[PDB]
Amino acid sequence: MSAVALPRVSGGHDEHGHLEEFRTDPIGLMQRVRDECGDVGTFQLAGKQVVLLSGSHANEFFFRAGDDDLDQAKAYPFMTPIFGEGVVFDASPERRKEMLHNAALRGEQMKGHAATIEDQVRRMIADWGEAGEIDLLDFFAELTIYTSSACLIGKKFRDQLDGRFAKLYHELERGTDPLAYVDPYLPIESFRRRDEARNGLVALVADIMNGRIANPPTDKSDRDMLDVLIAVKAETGTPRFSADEITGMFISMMFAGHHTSSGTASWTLIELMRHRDAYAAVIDELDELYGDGRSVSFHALRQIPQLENVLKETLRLHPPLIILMRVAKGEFEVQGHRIHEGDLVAASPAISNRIPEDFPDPHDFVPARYEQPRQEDLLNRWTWIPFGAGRHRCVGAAFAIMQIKAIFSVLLREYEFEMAQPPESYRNDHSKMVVQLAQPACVRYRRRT
Ligand code: HEM
Ligand SMILES: c1ccc(-c2cnc[nH]2)cc1
Repeated sequence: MSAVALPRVSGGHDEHGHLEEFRTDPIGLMQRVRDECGDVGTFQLAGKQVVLLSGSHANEFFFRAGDDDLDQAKAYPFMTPIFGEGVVFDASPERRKEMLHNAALRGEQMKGHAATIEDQVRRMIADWGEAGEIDLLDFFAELTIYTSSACLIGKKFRDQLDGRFAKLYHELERGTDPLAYVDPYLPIESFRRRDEARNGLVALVADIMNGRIANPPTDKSDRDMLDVLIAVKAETGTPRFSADEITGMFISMMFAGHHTSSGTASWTLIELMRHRDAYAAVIDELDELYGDGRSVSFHALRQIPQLENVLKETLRLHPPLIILMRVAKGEFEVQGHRIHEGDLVAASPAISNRIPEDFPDPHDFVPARYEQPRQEDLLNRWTWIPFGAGRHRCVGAAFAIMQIKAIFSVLLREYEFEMAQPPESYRNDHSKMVVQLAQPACVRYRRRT
């Protein structure tokens, strides 16, 4: 005969099975898989079967699985066109990923990054005046382009960037419609805007490169990563790297941290405004903490409990990545259910972070869950997964947390924020593999004191 069918969730009778629903309501769909199927259930994503695992036992299998068992490498095909075919530092598949963020993520670099991040925020709110309104996506998306580029590539580089880079990068991120699992190069409008956006980014970098070659003045110093790549010559004296190759690398370096930090910063603010009591606790803590006269570069690397717990709760309720993917490289049994090589295996932070048994009143904002006595994040090692877990746990976790600390250490002490629309109107756009805060997301601010 053949192989036993795995539990399959209801619906999925559209052109690409469950793909359409995954686009309009991925969380509702993934939740229905768990409700109907249990810890192991499936849904059809175009021609691919997704084995969605949930619960502590199945998640453990998922996160502890080695690269040889559940391959993460080709589990996110929507990234292929974004990163590009460009090749700067040719090395192993694991090497390439390391080179992207390892250097800048060094602990010894953290202090500097916090100072850089503080500078980026003050610069971003420099023209805010006494009072006004902003849109969280516009503000945070752009801000994080500045923090990401300045920290990962260099300050000199960020100083040559402006809103254009952010607008284009945003289009890049929107070029991740689920249809990417069919083919990331399909004749889709979003995919075309993606390719065009990328081309626009390459052009912005080419302009910078040209500008630097013509006029490189300064104290003959401050030379950043772009300067080094520009100066690299091939054996004949010709520049070795094109603007595309360089841009492709820069894009790759700041991608992971951009959509995540932008959305997480937005939701942190949203949850603080939604819960004035937590907001007030954070302010008191911030004013009291910085009362020692130490800098953000000092405090952002150290304990700021109230804010951190708000952040953790914000991440539990609004995990930037609502689904994690792998490609099975063999057969494995998980609770009597068999996974076959070629199967897309997934885990969902969106779903797992709200399992009723692991997180009392999973739908409520309770930063106290992470307080010393409770520590629900640490106790549920396989289900509190905003940063994933196991072998592929987010290597940028420390940086991201420090960044949030740094950003709000400035924002919450300079301005007071209030929602300019109904608290329930703030929502995410889950139509793309890369979750983005949906607009409008209007917020009012006013100088404190
Ligand atoms: C609070 C914001 C962030 C969240 C919620 C987050 C979340 C995650 C999650 C859930 C994973 C696991 C993916 C998988 O299992 O396939 C992951 C992986 C990863 N993240 Fe993040 N991340 C954040 C920020 C960052 C930043 C800022 C960087 C770069 C400095 C980064 C770099 C990475 C890398 C390189 C991996 C792959 C690790 C590996 O496969 O070994 N992340 N992240
Ligand atoms: C595809 C897979 C993972 C990521 C990511 C990791 N950390 C933040 N985003 C972004 C795209």
